[PDB]
Amino acid sequence: ENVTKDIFDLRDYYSGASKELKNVTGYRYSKGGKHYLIFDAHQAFTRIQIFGKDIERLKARKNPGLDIFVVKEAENRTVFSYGGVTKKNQGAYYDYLNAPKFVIKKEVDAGVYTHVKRHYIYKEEVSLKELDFKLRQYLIQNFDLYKKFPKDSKIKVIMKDGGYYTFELNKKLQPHRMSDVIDGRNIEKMEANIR
Ligand SMILES: CC(=O)N[C@@H]1[C@@H](O[C@@H]2O[C@@H](C)[C@@H](O)[C@@H](O)[C@@H]2O)[C@H](O[C@@H]2O[C@H](CO)[C@H](O)[C@H](O[C@]3(C(=O)O)C[C@H](O)[C@@H](NC(C)=O)[C@H]([C@H](O)[C@H](O)CO)O3)[C@H]2O)[C@@H](CO)O[C@H]1O
Ligand SMILES: [Cl-]
Repeated sequence: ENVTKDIFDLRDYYSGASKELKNVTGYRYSKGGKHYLIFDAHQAFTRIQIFGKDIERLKARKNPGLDIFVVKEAENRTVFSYGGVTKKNQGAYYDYLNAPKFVIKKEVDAGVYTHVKRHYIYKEEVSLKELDFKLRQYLIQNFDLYKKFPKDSKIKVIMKDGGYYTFELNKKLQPHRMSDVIDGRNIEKMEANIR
């Protein structure tokens, strides 16, 4: 299929680099009525822009023990990443916390091809920013996501109580959702329906 540049950009975004910061200390900083987390003379890390809902869980200024999922976003002024902040595990685990199956269904030649796989969850608090990125990346590399027009392609994260989270794959995840945090242990199963 003969896809437009916004699909290319989505493909480039989601197979770009990402970086997991763990148990890091971040410092609160506002400049021009926007809210950021910064680090240390010594940690030449990407600036994290944060949101209203992040503030409600952060402290006046210094903030140890954070886990950040960083994705470089492209230039303003300087380079930023949106959201992806969570608290470190409190529990101690042998390996992972949860392994819900990720059932991948791909429309094809008058058929559907299904692949089941496990997705290994390490964090008590996992942001939607991270499940969106890693999942779509996986699907780009292993299932040809964004080679054809995605149309209604969706990822669904389904919880134990039945509550779910949907990632419409024809658009980038809206900024304000990158700070939504769900409980890693209560993820029941995961679904993708794609072309
Ligand atoms: C113009 C625009 O983009 N508006 C945004 C909303 O999206 C629009 O409305 C939805 C219903 C769809 O029609 C979109 O195509 C349309 O653009 C946006 O609403 C949210 O959209 C997402 C998908 O983009 C999804 O449908 C959200 O609903 C759920 C979900 O399926 O993920 C419904 C779940 O019950 C709820 N889960 C709970 C409560 O456990 C979740 C959950 O709150 C979120 O997943 C947390 O991120 O949402 C639907 O809300 C809206 C909200 O982000 O923003 C508008 O800008
Ligand atoms: Cl099994």
